[PDB]
Amino acid sequence: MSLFKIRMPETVAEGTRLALRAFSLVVAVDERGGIGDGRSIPWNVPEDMKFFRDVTTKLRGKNVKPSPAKRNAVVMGRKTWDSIPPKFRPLPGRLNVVLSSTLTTQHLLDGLPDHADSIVAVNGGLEQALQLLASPNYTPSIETVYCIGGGSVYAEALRPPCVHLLQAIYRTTIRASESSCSVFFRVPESGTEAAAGIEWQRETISEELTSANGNETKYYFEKLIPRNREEEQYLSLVDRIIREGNVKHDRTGVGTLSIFGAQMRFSLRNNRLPLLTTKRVFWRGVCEELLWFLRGETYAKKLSDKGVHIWDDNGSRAFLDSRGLTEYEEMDLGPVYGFQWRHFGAAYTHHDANYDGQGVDQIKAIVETLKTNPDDRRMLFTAWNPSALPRMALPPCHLLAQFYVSNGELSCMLYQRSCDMGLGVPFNIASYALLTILIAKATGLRPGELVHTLGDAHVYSNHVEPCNEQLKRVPRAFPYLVFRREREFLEDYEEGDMEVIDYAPYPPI
Amino acid sequence: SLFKIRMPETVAEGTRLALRAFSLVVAVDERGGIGDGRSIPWNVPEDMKFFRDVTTKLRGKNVKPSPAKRNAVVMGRKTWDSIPPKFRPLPGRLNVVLSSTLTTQHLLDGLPDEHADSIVAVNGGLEQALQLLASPNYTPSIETVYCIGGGSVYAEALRPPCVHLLQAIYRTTIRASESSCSVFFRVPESGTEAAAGIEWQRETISEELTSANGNETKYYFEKLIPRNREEEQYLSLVDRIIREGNVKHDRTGVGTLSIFGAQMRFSLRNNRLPLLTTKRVFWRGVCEELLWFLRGETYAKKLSDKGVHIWDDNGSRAFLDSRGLTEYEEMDLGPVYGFQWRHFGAAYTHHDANYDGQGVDQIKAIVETLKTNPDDRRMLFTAWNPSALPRMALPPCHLLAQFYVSNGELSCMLYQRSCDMGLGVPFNIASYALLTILIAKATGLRPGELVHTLGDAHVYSNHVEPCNEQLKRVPRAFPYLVFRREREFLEDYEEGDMEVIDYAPYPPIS
Ligand SMILES: NC(=O)c1ccc[n+]([C@@H]2O[C@H](COP(=O)([O-])OP(=O)(O)OC[C@H]3O[C@@H](n4cnc5c(N)ncnc54)[C@H](OP(=O)(O)O)[C@@H]3O)[C@@H](O)[C@H]2O)c1
Ligand SMILES: NC(=O)c1ccc[n+]([C@@H]2O[C@H](COP(=O)([O-])OP(=O)(O)OC[C@H]3O[C@@H](n4cnc5c(N)ncnc54)[C@H](OP(=O)(O)O)[C@@H]3O)[C@@H](O)[C@H]2O)c1
Ligand SMILES: COc1cc(NCc2ccc3[nH+]c(N)nc(N)c3c2C)cc(OC)c1OC
Ligand SMILES: COc1cc(NCc2ccc3[nH+]c(N)nc(N)c3c2C)cc(OC)c1OC
Repeated sequence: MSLFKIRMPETVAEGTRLALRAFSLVVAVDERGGIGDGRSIPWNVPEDMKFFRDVTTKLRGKNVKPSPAKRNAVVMGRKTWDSIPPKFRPLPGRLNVVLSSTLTTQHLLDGLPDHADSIVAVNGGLEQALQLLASPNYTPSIETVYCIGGGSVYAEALRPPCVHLLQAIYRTTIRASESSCSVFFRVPESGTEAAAGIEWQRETISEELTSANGNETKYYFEKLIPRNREEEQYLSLVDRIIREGNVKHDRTGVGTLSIFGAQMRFSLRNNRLPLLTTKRVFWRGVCEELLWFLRGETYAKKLSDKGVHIWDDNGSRAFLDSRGLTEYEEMDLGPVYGFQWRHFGAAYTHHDANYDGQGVDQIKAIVETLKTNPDDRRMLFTAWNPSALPRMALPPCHLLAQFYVSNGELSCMLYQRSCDMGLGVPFNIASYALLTILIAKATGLRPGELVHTLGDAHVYSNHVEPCNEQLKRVPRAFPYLVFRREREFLEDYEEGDMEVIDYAPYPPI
Repeated sequence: SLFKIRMPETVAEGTRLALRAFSLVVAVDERGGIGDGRSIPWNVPEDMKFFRDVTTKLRGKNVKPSPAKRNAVVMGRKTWDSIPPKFRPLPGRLNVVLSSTLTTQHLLDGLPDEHADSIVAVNGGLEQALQLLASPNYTPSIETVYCIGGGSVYAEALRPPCVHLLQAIYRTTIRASESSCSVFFRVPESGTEAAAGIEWQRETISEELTSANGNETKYYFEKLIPRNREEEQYLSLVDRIIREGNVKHDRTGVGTLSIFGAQMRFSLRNNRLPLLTTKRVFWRGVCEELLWFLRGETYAKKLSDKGVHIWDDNGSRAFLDSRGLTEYEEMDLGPVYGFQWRHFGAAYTHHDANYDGQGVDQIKAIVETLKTNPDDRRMLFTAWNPSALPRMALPPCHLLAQFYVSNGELSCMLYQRSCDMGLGVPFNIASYALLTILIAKATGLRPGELVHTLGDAHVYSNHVEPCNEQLKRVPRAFPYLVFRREREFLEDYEEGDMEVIDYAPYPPIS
């Protein structure tokens, strides 16, 4: 069963090679927005120093010791490096990236010593640095990148192409003011040319604190984030369902609030992955299940074994019996999803039987069509097989997708009949994002947009309370998907082959 | 007979007698006053002329008004009384008078001595008059209906249920201020409460004119229409495609501007039929094809013999041969659309073969579920069959529909993979409007909403210039579907059974 597989083309890698790495930015400014005199930092505020060290050293997981394996990186201009006393450099617990056209890596090591490799020089600007940090050697070993700046470096961060990779701004405002500030830092206001389409929202602001520096200086911290309209689509819909939805009751008898017919878009460009930030999504499961679908797999134990239990309840003897499927071996789910994708209309017996070259192979057909006739409007697959329906543990929710090509980009539309806004929808968004990414790789195209179409969009009545809390969260920027390695056939791709980078969801509640 | 779907015994709880679409004609002062209770306070002959002309004239070239094809004017009794006996009835128009006292045989009399049968008394308000003018008796003869008023009639015209049938308002403003006016008329402004969710817009306004009554009385005309948000929604999509769409090319190699993924909604409530007004839709064709779909038919000759030729190219000996279908006889389209709806997955041989009981009857199941468990989330039928595809003349374009129930109303969603905005789309909107209306009747629910999902929504390159001219047009209101008779079985509906009322679309784009 090898000639029934999808062969990936020679241009599989350049499809999804990460051009630039996503970064955050950390800065201190006065009320006039000035950042320094061009070689030194004017003010002395120890509480800003503590914040700076903390935001740039600490890692996502709790109590995780920074190490070559997993650490943060700080990127700085040469003059900023010079402003730090040689005794305190390199900054401990972080990878020091220094921008200079006159100083090499080894050259920086001269200066003060006297460890491992905590210093790298880059001949170029911030783009070149983010480019280097995009390579396997730094992705995903380096968890978060911070631009600790220098005027010209901040200047480069705040304009294309870099500004579109800027995920957060951690700004300290010092309430002093003087002539001595020559270099400046200003965040572009919403809807201006300098903003290049981005709309900076305020995530948090601290109360005004006083600095114990002898000068009684006031200061405060702000975290700014780039407005995530895509996730707001989703949040809006949830809010509309609670406010205006109809009370319905699904098969069990559980209450639900329901709206009918809706549509959402998500950009897949430049490695961008629409994993929701207001509530963490179980990505590993998303990844494992799609690959399981793609393979035409119908044995749930293959997911259960890899620690993915989303199909556990639907695969039990108890449930299968209650669907009259009394002859299915436990975890055998019948001709569901993947089977219809790769073997449409094929007669089903048991999971472990051979189904090679049986039924219609819709995925393969689409892959072949995209490569030859990209303008084709029949490029779509479905899992809604009325004949097979009774033989399935469960009817498909996401039952149809159509692909579309424009300017060498692959868009895909998914139609979902029943969409649980709490769990299904976030999961399925990621799922079809991955599919579209993979299919694009398989056809030598770039990812485009994912369009989601919803039928009965519902929120569960007891979920209303949790959901209302989540509505008061401002969506954060989406993470990115990169591939550790490629594989010769499509069906050979494993979860470990790909990595989700810069995923910073909110905590549970 | 046997494998067909039996219609319910009754009309769905809440359904309504068909109401006619009307325009309102009025003369007001700047304070909004229309009269003193029993007469008009001012003398402005130029308004009399405008009133005669707007209510008398028909749509054609020089079509003399006759009992065969004419307009109607609905008025209150007091208004009738105010018109001096020697001018009743108003020539070239059906005169509909509202009165609980006076009958047809009462008003006539009334007049000098010698007689017109262009009069009918109605014992009820404007609603009853609009009901009456929707009768099989009146819908041939009566082309446009005018509300020429009386304060009480205008009031009724401006509130639900009547206000929703108001296609236009022809207001004459007389620039006198008169204290004695005790009866008033205000057109409610967009966004306000009295507007009741209607957005009134000025279509035209005359320059200020002076009357020749020898008082230099200033006056002006304006036409006010309700905004058709839903056709605006379609047009904006068309306009967005032209402005932002990508250049693409169909199978033949013809140019298109296209966009991917869009969604439109249309209301079907009380059998409102979203037939687009800015370019005439071929309704008869839409109707015949749908009933053809519902019956599970696959023989296009059944369609082309009813003078409906949409499937002609796709049915020819030459075309079937090119799709590899050397076995099908001319016009045998294979297991397409209707076949999949009523026999999903059945082996196909020929159009004339018996298919009873074979495959899956998706419609019959959907109908059944709606009747018993309407919160169900599996009430959808697909024509997209990957097994059957290569045996079809054409793969389905509109390929999936989901049903939904809420507040005793049946809504429906349509997925369409390829969307031509000029011809295919407005046609399909009407197809699924009708379907949802029929399925509602079949399951005893009243019609709800049609949601339309578009895949590859496109406009043809050559069709760009004509579209831009259409885009400049202001949308008129949507017509209504009236079933003039009923059937025992859903499959038994002929096109003749249903009448579309008040569909007045624009002439062909020049
Ligand atoms: N307020 C704050 O928290 C904050 C933070 C950081 C820094 N600062 C202040 O900002 C001031 C320094 O600002 P600045 O803009 O003058 O200096 P800078 O950004 O720190 O350094 C600029 C240097 O970086 C290198 N560089 C920049 N772009 C390059 C490119 N495209 N290709 C190759 N090399 C490139 C060049 O070094 P080579 O000449 O060696 O090639 C250039 O001279 C200092 O006063 C510092 O204290 C303030
Ligand atoms: N400026 C203009 O464009 C314009 C146009 C027309 C009229 N007007 C003026 O408006 C004034 C009259 O206004 P109005 O409201 O008092 O009179 P109206 O609307 O013309 O007539 C009211 C009468 O119509 C009948 N009617 C109305 N609703 C009915 C219902 N629901 N069921 C049964 N019968 C119904 C009743 O007659 P019965 O008592 O017999 O039952 C009622 O008394 C006059 O001054 C007239 O000149 C102005
Ligand atoms: C704490 O260690 C030190 C760090 C620095 N770096 C400059 C400096 C200071 C505050 C800062 N604060 C923020 N928010 N962001 C920065 N990018 C930042 C930088 C870049 C300079 C020092 O010498 C004055 C020093 O030793 C005290
Ligand atoms: C049609 O001829 C006549 C009509 C009327 N009816 C009142 C009247 C007057 C102006 C009007 N003007 C407009 N814009 N619309 C009307 N609805 C209207 C009506 C309803 C009264 C008449 O006697 C003075 C008369 O004979 C000249």
